[PDB]
Amino acid sequence: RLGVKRYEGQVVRAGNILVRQRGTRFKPGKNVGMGRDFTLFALVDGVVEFQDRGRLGRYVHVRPLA
Amino acid sequence: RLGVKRYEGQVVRAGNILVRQRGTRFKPGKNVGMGRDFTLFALVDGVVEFQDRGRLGRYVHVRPLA
Amino acid sequence: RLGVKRYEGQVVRAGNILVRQRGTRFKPGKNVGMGRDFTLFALVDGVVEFQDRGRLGRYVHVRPLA
Amino acid sequence: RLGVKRYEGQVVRAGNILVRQRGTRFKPGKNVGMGRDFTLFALVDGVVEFQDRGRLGRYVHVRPLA
Repeated sequence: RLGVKRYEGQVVRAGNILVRQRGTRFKPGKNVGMGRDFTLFALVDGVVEFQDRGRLGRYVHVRPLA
Repeated sequence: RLGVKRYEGQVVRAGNILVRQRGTRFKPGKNVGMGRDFTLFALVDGVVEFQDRGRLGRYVHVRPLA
Repeated sequence: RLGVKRYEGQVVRAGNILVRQRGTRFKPGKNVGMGRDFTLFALVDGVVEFQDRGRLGRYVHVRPLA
Repeated sequence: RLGVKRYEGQVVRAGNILVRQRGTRFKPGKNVGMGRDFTLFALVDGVVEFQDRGRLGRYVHVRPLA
């Protein structure tokens, strides 16, 4: 279905889906890509991190393991 | 480590961890996701709500933010 | 007719029928396949185990033995 | 992918895949054929039946419909 697929601090890998959405509820952050279907995926292995920039929207980042 | 990470009525945002468990000690409720490691996380922003259903399991819900 | 066909912890063999359902009353878990008729069967030889994932559904698994 | 595809007593048609295996995890029983890719399949229309001969191996048979 749609919705968030990862939790704060969860370890992920390249290609890994992070969020499914018809729109841009969540914006691509550092190390995060976005297909045409608005899906958000990890560009590298790391840790999922959510951040709310308020007016700028809700972004999703991936912090490289090392 | 393992254990509940939120309290009754706490205010959580999408992706926040609610419970870290080895098994299905707590069940995913409304607006609550669960990873392969059985981690329960908030699918949307809201209020944490614990519901004991007895033998039917103990649910963890996320009531849509007001 | 329809209904659960095995009990918790029952030892079963590959091919064995586990549950006969019209829909996804139960979902196939580890080592459990699901036919077109939604019938759940053991993919391997092992012990039957039931698991409730709440908002995510109730699964049926087969724990290999030895 | 790999794995047993039918459940005990399931009705299959001629040419239906019964099992997918890399080796001879299961031997071709009555009315059952095996492709070069060890894939078992029903030679006729009938009912799937598993037979565990232990040390002799494991055969998959298809009992003629009628």
